[PDB]
Amino acid sequence: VPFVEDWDLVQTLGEGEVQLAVNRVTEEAVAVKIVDNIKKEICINKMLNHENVVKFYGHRREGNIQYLFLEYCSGGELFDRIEPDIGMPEPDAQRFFHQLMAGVVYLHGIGITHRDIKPENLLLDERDNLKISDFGLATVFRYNNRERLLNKMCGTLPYVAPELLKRREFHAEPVDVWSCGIVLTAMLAGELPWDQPSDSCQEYSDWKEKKTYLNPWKKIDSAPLALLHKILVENPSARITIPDIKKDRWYNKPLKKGAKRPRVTS
Ligand SMILES: COC(=O)Cc1ccc2c(c1)NC(=O)c1ccc(-c3cncn3C)cc1N2
Repeated sequence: VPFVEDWDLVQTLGEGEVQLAVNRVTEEAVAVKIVDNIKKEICINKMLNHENVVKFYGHRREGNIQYLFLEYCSGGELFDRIEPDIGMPEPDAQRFFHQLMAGVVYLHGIGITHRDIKPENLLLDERDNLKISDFGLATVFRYNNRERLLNKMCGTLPYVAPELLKRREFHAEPVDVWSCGIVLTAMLAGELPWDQPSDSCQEYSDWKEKKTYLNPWKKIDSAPLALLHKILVENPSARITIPDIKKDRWYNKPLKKGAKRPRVTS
């Protein structure tokens, strides 16, 4: 069928750059990442197949410029669903957190750590389904069933686990669990608890001193706050694992009604 391989770039999604591409014949919308770390991003993306992970369709190398064809998420970033200093309704945050856990369980199960979980990297499709995005900082932490301890410092300071700043080596999975707890905090309070998780940071000191009468903790209900108390644990070996997050009382609390299906009366 002619012209089916032709895509028109209609708008910038990010600044290399990301463009929204529309098929000339079928009008299918895809996201194209234009990159002038890249070899590893394509390699990790070729391993991914999950409903809460941005799908990789393929790539083209036109000289030195790499084109990555990715699943288009029309709802944009989770970041823009968070009202500053307020957050979002607790049932919405719970549903987003469930979808985030399913995606992170999937990645860890195939031995991949994202290493930069934050709301800017959590995209929403047309039905508000969360998708983990950008594998440019991602790495393999388990290969041939042998875990590899990490030592590279990466991510975003408000979302990084304290062991990345204090220890030479650290396990990959508790790092991702910690950043999911900062995401949960941001969704429930609409603010980040500290600039970085260090003893020099007063906000982080207050948290370890259990001063939950201060912001952002004062805005959060006791049931999700008890979960955050188990995630935002300084010692990564004492920190709650995802199988145990799935048994938490708030995680399993019925809060949200399903999609508003059309209905008539009489
Ligand atoms: C509220 O805004 C909207 O409704 C439009 C909008 C804005 C930003 C993004 C997207 C859609 N959707 C993507 O699929 C998308 C795809 C890729 C990227 C991206 C950004 N940095 C790396 N990557 C892979 C960003 C995206 N975000």
